[PDB]
Amino acid sequence: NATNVKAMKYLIEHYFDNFKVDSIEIIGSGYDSVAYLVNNEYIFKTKFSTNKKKGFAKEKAIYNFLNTNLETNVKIPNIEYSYISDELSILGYKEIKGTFLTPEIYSTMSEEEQNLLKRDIASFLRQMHGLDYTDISECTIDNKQNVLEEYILLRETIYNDLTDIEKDYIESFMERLNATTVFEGKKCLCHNDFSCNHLLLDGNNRLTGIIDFGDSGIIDEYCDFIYLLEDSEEEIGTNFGEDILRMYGNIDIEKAKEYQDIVEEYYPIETIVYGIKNIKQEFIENGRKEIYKRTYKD
Ligand SMILES: Nc1nc2c(ncn2[C@@H]2O[C@H](COP(=O)(O)OP(=O)(O)NP(=O)(O)O)[C@@H](O)[C@H]2O)c(=O)[nH]1
Ligand SMILES: [Cl-]
Ligand SMILES: [Mg+2]
Ligand SMILES: [Mg+2]
Repeated sequence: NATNVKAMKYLIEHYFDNFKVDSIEIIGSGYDSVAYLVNNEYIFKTKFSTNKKKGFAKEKAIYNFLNTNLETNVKIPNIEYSYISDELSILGYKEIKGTFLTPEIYSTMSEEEQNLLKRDIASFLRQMHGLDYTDISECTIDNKQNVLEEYILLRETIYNDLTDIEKDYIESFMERLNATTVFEGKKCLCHNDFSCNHLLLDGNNRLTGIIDFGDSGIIDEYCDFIYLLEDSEEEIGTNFGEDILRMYGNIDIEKAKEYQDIVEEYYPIETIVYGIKNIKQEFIENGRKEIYKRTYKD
């Protein structure tokens, strides 16, 4: 813990000339990124070399586009420091203060408080999805086409060594992908990782901030409801997403649910593909095991 911090302190002070680190601690870890709280005031997100190049470039472009075009009281990161290179990227911004939404917290809220939070979310998503995205048009994401490409990569690498059960899970997913219509609707700018661990509450349990637009892009409108609709320990629950969808309006709820159910089915495959691309056997294994867990359930 002590050593990472020292290296990152050095790099921050090196790349940002007059920035002085008086304190620094790890506040979070993705699987190939790390976030630090610095001087109790700044978040610094960092990343070394990864399969997905230009990641922090797009993320930065999005923050800039949003800070310029959103009219909202909800805070999002506003980038003050950035360094972007193949081998190393860093984004720094002032920490948004607040408490992350969790299921526990939600359950202590009154019905009215829950309603106002749902309205706040719906409104934010309505405003973001409504933006003219011409100026960020480079940030397009085609999930269907991405999946097809990932399937081809599988075929070119490990597919032949998979078991029949594994192959059947994959082929049955591809058949569903080919039959669905859920990619043919409205495209817009989406947060695209819109889970409750990215949502911040103020002291009245109202939505005060949103973080981690690191996967954001122009993509299906349905994308931003995938976690709101999720039934799991980490998310609030399907009814929460449903109510938010009704407040948001003008969207086919059944298709939103189909979209979520398809993304969830893909997860073990997505995991395997991550392992292949990053030469991390442990992910390949975990994804394959998960296919068995899902196959044997019910
Ligand atoms: N309170 C607060 N916490 C933050 C803020 N920015 C980041 N964090 C904390 O740091 C964690 C990492 O932030 P995030 O942008 O989610 O990074 P990521 O998921 O790890 N990595 P990537 O986005 O590269 O996949 C968050 O889960 C959260 O705990 C902020 O502005 N305010
Ligand atoms: Cl394996
Ligand atoms: Mg995150
Ligand atoms: Mg992220």
